[PDB]
Amino acid sequence: KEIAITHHVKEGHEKADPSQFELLKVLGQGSFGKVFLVKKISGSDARQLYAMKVLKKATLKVRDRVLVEVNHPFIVKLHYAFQTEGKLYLILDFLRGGDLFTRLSKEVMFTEEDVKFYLAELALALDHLHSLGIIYRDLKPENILLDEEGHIKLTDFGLSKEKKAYSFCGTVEYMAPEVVNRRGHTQSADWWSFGVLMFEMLTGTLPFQGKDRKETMTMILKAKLGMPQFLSPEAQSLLRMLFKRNPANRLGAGPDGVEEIKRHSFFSTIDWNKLYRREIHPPFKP
Ligand SMILES: C[C@@H]1O[C@@H](Oc2c(-c3ccc(O)c(O)c3)oc3cc(O)cc(O)c3c2=O)[C@H](O)[C@H](O)[C@H]1O
Ligand SMILES: [Mg+2]
Repeated sequence: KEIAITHHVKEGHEKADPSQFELLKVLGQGSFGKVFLVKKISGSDARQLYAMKVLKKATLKVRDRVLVEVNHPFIVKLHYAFQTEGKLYLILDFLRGGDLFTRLSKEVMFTEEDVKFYLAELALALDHLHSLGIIYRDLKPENILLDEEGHIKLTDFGLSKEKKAYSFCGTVEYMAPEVVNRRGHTQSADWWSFGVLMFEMLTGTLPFQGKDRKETMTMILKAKLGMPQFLSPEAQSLLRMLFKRNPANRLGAGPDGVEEIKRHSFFSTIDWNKLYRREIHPPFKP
């Protein structure tokens, strides 16, 4: 019922305040609502243009991550997040004409061909965040945006809808077993969530889902997955390899990380260089 934003800050982070920004424009951006276009006044990113959101009733959680940063084609970043007079200010990559991946998934039926495109961009994005020291934990469709051209933009910040408060409050359906049991986890937990995203894109349903959180948790830990037989052998194989309960056995967990996924037969048709250059067209345009 309330928005919680999670900001994964870098080591050299420079705290910001309202005074460090010049207001340029006020835009109405559909799903994004009222967006201020602002210009950074000082610091290393002086003169950079950003989107600013001002949230009336939101909580902010700031976390540490595990070179000057450059843009990645498939990520939007939260640059600054600060609270002033009961308000939360978010300074974000400007994403004009952007929209929600969830809006798309509700409107379309994804085929395996469609999903290969979206998951390939998402894999590049997720691996990049890992290289930056960000572990997602409960990567989910709410984290996935689309630019005006229809390409994936994964948010580098957490966003959820949140009795006692918790430092981490994730959506259980997307959580790996080792995350559910709070025994310790790594970037490999995110490849499980990646598999959950893939499963949901392909079937319109979640692979582990009970009546309550408690039941869903037990299913994630112990439930055998009923693999939909309409899926190709390649799709089936990828999902089985992502849904290994022991993270050590999970695809993407070895030293080569995301390469294990890029080399999987499910993605055999993807040219990863062309993809990164944004030279492959999306299945759906917003
Ligand atoms: C923090 C979010 O800001 C606004 O949406 C934006 C989002 C966003 C992200 C995840 C979601 O699940 C979602 O529903 C929206 O992301 C943005 C990213 C940017 O780089 C720039 C933006 O202006 C927004 C941007 O304006 C919306 O007002 C949304 O209600 C609010 O929760
Ligand atoms: Mg800040």
